[PDB]
Amino acid sequence: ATFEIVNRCSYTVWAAASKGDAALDAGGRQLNSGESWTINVEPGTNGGKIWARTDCYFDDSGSGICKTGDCGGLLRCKRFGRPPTTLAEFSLNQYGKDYIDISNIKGFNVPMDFSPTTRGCRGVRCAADIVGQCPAKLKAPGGGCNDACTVFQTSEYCCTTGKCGPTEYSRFFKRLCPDAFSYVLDKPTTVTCPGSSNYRVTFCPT
Ligand code: NA
Ligand code: NA
Ligand code: NA
Ligand code: NA
Ligand code: NA
Repeated sequence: ATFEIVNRCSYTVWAAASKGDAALDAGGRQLNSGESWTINVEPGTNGGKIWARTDCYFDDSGSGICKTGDCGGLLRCKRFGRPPTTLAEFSLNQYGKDYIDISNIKGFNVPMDFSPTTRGCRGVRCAADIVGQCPAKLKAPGGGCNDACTVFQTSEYCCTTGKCGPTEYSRFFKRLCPDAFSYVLDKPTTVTCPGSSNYRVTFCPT
């Protein structure tokens, strides 16, 4: 399946793509303002994610650091990124269908739209100014708006036991972005698409 990743932000981002234990395609690449990078994701990929990283430096071997979304200091991500990270999430060819969503469970760094480029289903978007409106206690000094599990490490925010409810913090993310997951047990905003659809992830869509 193809995913076109487009940076409409005014600043450079380093895109990343991983399924947690391996890179998807090359795993990461720099996108200057306006640039597009198309990756190929194997059919059947379960639990894949795409995100933006900000304020990165990499040496000529591909090793360095980013202030949001860093994946073990690699340009070409093999693992998931360090919060805060707005997440485009997907599982492909699961009993004939694809499933997509956007999640704020690991915080928010960059606004995003995640839409199919083929027929049969709708896209989802979280493009509100979550960083600007972020509650004081969730602001990350390194940049972005952390989720409450990252900040406070409680069973209630991290849903450790699989029993948890909404919180003042989760309701902030849900108010600004109703169509994204705000906590682990949120009422799902997953979209079902035809199996083998293709997609576009756009950073700073508005
Ligand atoms: Na992101
Ligand atoms: Na969603
Ligand atoms: Na997230
Ligand atoms: Na909530
Ligand atoms: Na898009």
